[PDB]
Amino acid sequence: DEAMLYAPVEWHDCSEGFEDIRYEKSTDGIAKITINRPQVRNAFRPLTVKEMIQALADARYDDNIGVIILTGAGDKAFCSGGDVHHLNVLDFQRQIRTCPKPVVAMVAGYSIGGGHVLHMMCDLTIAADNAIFGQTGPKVGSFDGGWGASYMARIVGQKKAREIWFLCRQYDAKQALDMGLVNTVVPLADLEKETVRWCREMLQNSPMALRCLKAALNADCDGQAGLQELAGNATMLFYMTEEGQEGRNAFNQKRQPDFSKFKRNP
Amino acid sequence: DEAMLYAPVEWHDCSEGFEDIRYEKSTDGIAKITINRPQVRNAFRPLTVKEMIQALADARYDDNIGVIILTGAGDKAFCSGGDQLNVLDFQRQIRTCPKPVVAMVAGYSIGGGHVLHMMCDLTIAADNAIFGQTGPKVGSFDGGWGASYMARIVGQKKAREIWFLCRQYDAKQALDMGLVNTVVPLADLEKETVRWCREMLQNSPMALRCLKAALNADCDGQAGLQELAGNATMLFYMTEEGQEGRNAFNQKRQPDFSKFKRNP
Amino acid sequence: PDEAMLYAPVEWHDCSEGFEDIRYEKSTDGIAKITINRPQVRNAFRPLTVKEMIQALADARYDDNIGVIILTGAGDKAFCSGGDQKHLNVLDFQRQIRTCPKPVVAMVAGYSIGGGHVLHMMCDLTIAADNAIFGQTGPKVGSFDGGWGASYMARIVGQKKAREIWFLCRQYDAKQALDMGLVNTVVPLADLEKETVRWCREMLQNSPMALRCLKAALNADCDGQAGLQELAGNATMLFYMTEEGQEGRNAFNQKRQPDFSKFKRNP
Amino acid sequence: PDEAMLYAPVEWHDCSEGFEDIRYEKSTDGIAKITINRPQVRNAFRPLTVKEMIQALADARYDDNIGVIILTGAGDKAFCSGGDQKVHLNVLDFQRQIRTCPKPVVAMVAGYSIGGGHVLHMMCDLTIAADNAIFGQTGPKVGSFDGGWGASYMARIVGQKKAREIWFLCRQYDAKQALDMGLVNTVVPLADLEKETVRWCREMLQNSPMALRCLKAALNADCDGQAGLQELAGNATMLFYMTEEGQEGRNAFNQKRQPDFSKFKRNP
Amino acid sequence: PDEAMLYAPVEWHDCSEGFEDIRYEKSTDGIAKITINRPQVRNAFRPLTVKEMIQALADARYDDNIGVIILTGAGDKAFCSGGHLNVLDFQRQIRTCPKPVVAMVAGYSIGGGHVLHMMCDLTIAADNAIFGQTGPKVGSFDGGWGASYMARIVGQKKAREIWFLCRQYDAKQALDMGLVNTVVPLADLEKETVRWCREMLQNSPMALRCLKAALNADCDGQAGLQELAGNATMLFYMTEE
Amino acid sequence: PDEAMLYAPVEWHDCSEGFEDIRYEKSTDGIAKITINRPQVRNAFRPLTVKEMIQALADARYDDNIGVIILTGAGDKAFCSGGDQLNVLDFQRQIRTCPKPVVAMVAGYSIGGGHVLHMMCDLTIAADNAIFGQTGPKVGSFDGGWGASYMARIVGQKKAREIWFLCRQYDAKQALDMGLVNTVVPLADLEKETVRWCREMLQNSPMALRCLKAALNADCDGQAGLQELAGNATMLFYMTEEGQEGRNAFNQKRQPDFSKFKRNP
Ligand SMILES: [Cl-]
Ligand SMILES: [Cl-]
Ligand SMILES: [Cl-]
Ligand SMILES: [Cl-]
Ligand SMILES: [Cl-]
Repeated sequence: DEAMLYAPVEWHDCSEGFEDIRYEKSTDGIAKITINRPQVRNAFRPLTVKEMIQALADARYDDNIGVIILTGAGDKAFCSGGDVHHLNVLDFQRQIRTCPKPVVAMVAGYSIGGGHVLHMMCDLTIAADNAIFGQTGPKVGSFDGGWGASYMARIVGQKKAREIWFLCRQYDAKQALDMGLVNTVVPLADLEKETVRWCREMLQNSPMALRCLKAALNADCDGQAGLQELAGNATMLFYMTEEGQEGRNAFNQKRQPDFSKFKRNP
Repeated sequence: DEAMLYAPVEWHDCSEGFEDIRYEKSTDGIAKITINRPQVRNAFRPLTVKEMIQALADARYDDNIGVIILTGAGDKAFCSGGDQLNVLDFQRQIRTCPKPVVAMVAGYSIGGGHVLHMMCDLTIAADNAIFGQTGPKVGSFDGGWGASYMARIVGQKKAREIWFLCRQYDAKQALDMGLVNTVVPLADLEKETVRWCREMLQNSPMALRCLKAALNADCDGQAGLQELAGNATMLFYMTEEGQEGRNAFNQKRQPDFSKFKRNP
Repeated sequence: PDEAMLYAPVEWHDCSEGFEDIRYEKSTDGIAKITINRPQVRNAFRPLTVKEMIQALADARYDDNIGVIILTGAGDKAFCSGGDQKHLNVLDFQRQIRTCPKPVVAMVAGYSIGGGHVLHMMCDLTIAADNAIFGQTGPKVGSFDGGWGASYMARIVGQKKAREIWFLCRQYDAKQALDMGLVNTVVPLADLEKETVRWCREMLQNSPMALRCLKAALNADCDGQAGLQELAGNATMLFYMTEEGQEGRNAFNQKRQPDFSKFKRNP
Repeated sequence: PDEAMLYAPVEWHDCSEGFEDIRYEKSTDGIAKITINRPQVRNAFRPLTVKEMIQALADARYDDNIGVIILTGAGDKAFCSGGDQKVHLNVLDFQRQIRTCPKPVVAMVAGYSIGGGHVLHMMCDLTIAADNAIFGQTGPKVGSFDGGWGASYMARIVGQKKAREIWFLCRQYDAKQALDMGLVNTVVPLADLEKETVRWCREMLQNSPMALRCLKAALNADCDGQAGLQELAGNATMLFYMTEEGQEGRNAFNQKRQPDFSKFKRNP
Repeated sequence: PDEAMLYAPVEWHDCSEGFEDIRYEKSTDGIAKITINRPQVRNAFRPLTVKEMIQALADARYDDNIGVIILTGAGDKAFCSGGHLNVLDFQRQIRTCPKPVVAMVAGYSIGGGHVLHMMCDLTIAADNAIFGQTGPKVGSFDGGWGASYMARIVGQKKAREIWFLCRQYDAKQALDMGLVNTVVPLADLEKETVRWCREMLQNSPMALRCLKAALNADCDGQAGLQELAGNATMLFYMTEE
Repeated sequence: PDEAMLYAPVEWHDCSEGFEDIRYEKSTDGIAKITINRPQVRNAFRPLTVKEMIQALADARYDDNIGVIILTGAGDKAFCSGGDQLNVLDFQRQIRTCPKPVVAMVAGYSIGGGHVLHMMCDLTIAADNAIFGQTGPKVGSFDGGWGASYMARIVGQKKAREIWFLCRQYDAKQALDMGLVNTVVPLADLEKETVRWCREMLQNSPMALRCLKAALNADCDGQAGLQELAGNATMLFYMTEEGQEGRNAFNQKRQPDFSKFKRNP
């Protein structure tokens, strides 16, 4: 029901100690990480990355948080790229990837360079009608050949991925939507309103199912590292079953686990 | 020529012994498996899956059948999912079937029913078709082909949206994201599906099975290699060099491969 | 588990009714044994043999009292010498062994050759008698198995040995097979079933759910999305056995919207 | 966007000497153009054509003045209509050569790109299509198939549903259909085909050639398993040689001493 | 190089401040050693132990004086006998650490403790080392790197045997199946381990990280590509272009 | 395969014309031998050497009388000690996609780039004096391509990391025990045994061998492997009736008619 989904959002500030970002949590379980350097179009420097890593780790471990929003301060930029070590954004990438909660990129204005890869790493992207996308690597002597390349191809296909990287053009919201680069385009004024609705729709669903599916979708891409995530959830599920608990109920008691009492399914 | 492609279809019933499905065969080589529980929007129960497996196995082994259509009875549902895990076997069976399998979708293709249409090689959708998953809404998920293979169809952003929110999508939305192959008016659903089937029936069945195996091989690792190499082995038996081994068994001697060219 | 239990006698009960080419037996303690029974032709399989093995394996899969399957050949001279020299449904049998959620053990005496060699490789484990002989013959007789027979063989013995085995088609004795990691152990011929049964019993003492998940996980390193289907399929099954997994179905029995808000959102 | 420079006239120099089936030209600003020149048979390739295209592509690859390659067909009616029916599977070698070419390869498509000719445009990094371009496979209609990059890689472009449709039915698709499914990068009026193609080439020419080759290798690496890793790691090895730490090994030869890596930072 | 250098005494400096479950030490010549220090429970890890190992490993990663990490257990009887699920984080961290990590194994490496040694790039085993999984025996499993990556070490037949039966394997059995890199007498365990570390320390650290990433890339799909391309990007920055 | 045939003398014919760095020879019974001929520098390759090996291998590939290729070094002391102190990557691809078995015949040193070359060969026959290992990290270099990943598919991940990270040397027995080479023979019998192995493969179906080589590469090479494997499937298809119906329908004017062919399960 739209009334619930479009209800006002009550944000509580958790930004204490952060210089480059704001970090907020809603009552209903949304964490928002906001890059707060609009003076440089929300470009990240190594400190920014360190803070985002801290905030994301906090959101991950907070049982009241079910969904994370990543965004930039103001209306003009999500993140315009690189401005605690030089390439620690790779760590942040892996952390978004393996976060068992959906991460949503909320994009107004520029999502460019390293900043473009960040939105792609997020599970979903909600774009304002003023959003601008693209890579800049080859123009400025750099490249992201990791998830920035391969994973981009799993989103827009190999022809578009080569075009995006090789020419380093800019793409508006409609172009991004048509190639499947973003999930939806909404008027700028409604950007948070629609993003929050999408978040709430996910919050109504099973968090265990979401994490299993996220791991399964990563598993199509990440080889054994994906298997680690998917199997890791299987192991966790197993512990919540009787057969899984029989080991712990037994083996502590130096006796012996007895699995004979369990069905051997087809 | 359209007159051939849009010619009437002569269906013969082969439904004997089936409770949940109809199974029919056309003269020109199309097998049609129809989920027949419209009273529950064509949801499958385990018996339904067992029968579909039987019908598909039959269609696979019938040398007169070149293409299979999977569909639901009536206009309101293709399949609305599991009834409120042998469907995994049915999935693998659709996957490794050496003949093209076409999902013919009217109304709802939802949940386990949505995965079934995705598993089919092609999907022909009526303008009233509705698509989506429900797993996370009802405490379940398909993290197998229902996730990874979905991503190979619509891309990772859309796949995550479809699974994480569990919304419904109409025919046009499905077409735009590449989830279905075409959208036709409901009244023409079988007419157009049959035309697509006939177009494939005019082509080389060996070529089709090799290509199907090759396309699965981009997804299914060694299991895909088993399919692809399996066809290679079959092709090899149909060649002179491949027959020299068997003929050497007959003539009570050693095979002699020296008489064969060693190509670049 | 104590040797007295592991080496206790075995009581096979016949379930071979209607089978021409195979014997099919089940033990009280949960072992199913499928025995190719054409020792006159060194246990070569013909299409009927494959059809019967498929039936027996499907039966063992669906029997909740069965935890482990043994695949073997009648007599001491051959496990299986390949396809009958006198269509390709053995590929179906391969996929069936692969996706069987219970451990399948190849018990090999004498020849495991050609299609018969691929069969033992497909099995999760191989217990070999000291008289066992292994190898491929494809290139010698105008054929090949480039599926699991090639790729999966490489995942067992490595790419150099896999190329040697296929390209030359030599034979390898039990010790050579053991040294290259092709079989799990070598035992005297007289103790073949005794030791095989012990290995089966050791697995039977363990969690069947853990075994199926691990089997699926190990296949997943090889079988791309087909492996993900197996692994995720177990995850789905596990999920149904949890409270959160049941809430969906209970919201149906009790006629209400599901409420997942009452569940923890773990890290 | 300096359209003045992106739409400046192109100065082509002929390098076709000794070629029977193709034209081969190079521009002053670094574009090589390989043109299949058999328009009487809709630019179908025979084995000689493939051999010549392989030679021309190898030349373009080794020419440091060349940054981008255009692959196209003579005239307006066909890019390439496939293998010559009236006649070597050496087109597979050409495929692998396009794939591993460390420079962007651009398919410039007018009229028919069909069969083997359709796979060729797909192998190219980008495809610029005229509004009259026609696409599709024919394998299953004429007892053949491309189950290699023609299948798997097609799927990485248009998705698995469309890939199966394209192969199983062997229909033809017009430029707009190709664009909508992501099969080509852009559709332009026929009269502007080379003008726009050259603009795209020049935009790439303005960028770092090392970055382009690394990215091309990285994108292939999502598809080509260890063969992809060979390309990607190969560029890493090349980059390493251009660094001080990479040169210390070679210099420890020149000054006759053991290499000393202790003087280098051990980064996180 | 020369054995006198490789077998020279090792000067350890303690960096264990604030740790309850582990010792953490650094040598002058660039080796960091993380020691699980719960020998009473055969060096089993609890969640705190994992948290501390994660901290120590992050520290070693960011210390430019450190070229190689040793992971080991206190005493002679156990490397680690096994076990919220934060050990998965530790696994990824060992995996993506751009410096070689060496498991130095005395006595038991079992269960989760067995997976940890496998995750390390190399394993130096004492003649008394014992290896194996226990998952299926105690209602658990590691179907991630504990399964697939194990297969990439010992082959699919042995990996299935190890997991399905959950037996124990002695040092010689582990060596024969390629599970460990070498077996040395217990009394020489650290001496030989330190030698292996010093041999790596003599080599190019950039080469080592690129190779480690390349070897992971054969296993880890796009995550492996991220590591490998990441190094390429880093190299690119060090060039004129 | 009776030993008298397998151990019969080998009649080599020289085809080295125009080569500076290599010898290239062919036997009557279908073996091509490429020999790196710079024993003064332990058979290290320089770019010219690679160019010549590429030419010789391309020739062997296109010679229908050749079924198997031996790659080796002149003398007894070295197979190849690596790059001379990047076209070798092309030579690697070329060994990889050569539809005929390539056998590394290794005496003495196979080191660095020279160690990767033996690994790329389908099989390796090693003399009891053979020495193996990488040197990259010692001399500021690395091979992170097939030199890494494919090495792991041979000896496993633990041994691969050891070989690369430490850059030690390994003798024949160590190489055999880790599965790095296929067999170790006395130095004096190196060619005798290598030729036997070649002859054993020469007795087998060359189509089967190329399909299997492609299938084994396919476990490693993603879509590039699929290209090889499907390429053979396409070739096989052309040799069948159903495959020829397309071509026969063009050269007879008509539409192809596939209805007359069975639709197998
Ligand atoms: Cl010609
Ligand atoms: Cl604690
Ligand atoms: Cl405490
Ligand atoms: Cl392996
Ligand atoms: Cl791979």
